[PDB]
Amino acid sequence: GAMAPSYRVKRMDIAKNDEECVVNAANPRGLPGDGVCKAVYKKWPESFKNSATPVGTAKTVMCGTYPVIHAVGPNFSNYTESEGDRELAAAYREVAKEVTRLGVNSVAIPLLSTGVYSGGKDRLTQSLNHLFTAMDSTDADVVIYCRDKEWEKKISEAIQMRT
Ligand SMILES: [Cl-]
Ligand SMILES: [Cl-]
Ligand SMILES: [Cl-]
Repeated sequence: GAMAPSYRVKRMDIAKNDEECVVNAANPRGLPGDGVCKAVYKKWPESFKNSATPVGTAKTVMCGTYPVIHAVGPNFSNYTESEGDRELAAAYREVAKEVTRLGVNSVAIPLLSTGVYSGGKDRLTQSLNHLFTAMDSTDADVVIYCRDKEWEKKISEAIQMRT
């Protein structure tokens, strides 16, 4: 574990992370996709060998020795608010199991279901609170990656509210 497990947020491309493993905002089919998924495919294409996995699950594939945890959040265009909420919480619980099994001291994570899978809603608080529910019992340093300036501020405030 990290000596004093922490949460941090950075506004930059998760493909440039400084952590021991990365979480992909994957699609269920292991396709290159859009947004964060396409950035992950450009940096770690080898990790998309047999990465297909269902909604609400995570599947780890190595790129060399570097673990890529493909986490499949629900697309709120297709799911009801109720069933999507359940599957989004489930994907983060599976990320926490994978981070624990790998023995890493740090992980780079994007907010699942906040981009092309948001169904055109602002899901920062919903997605971040399910991230915390899963990751709070882990001892990895967690570094959340975002791209919007206002979201960086809101994520940073939310981390500070609990310290
Ligand atoms: Cl960047
Ligand atoms: Cl998304
Ligand atoms: Cl963002």
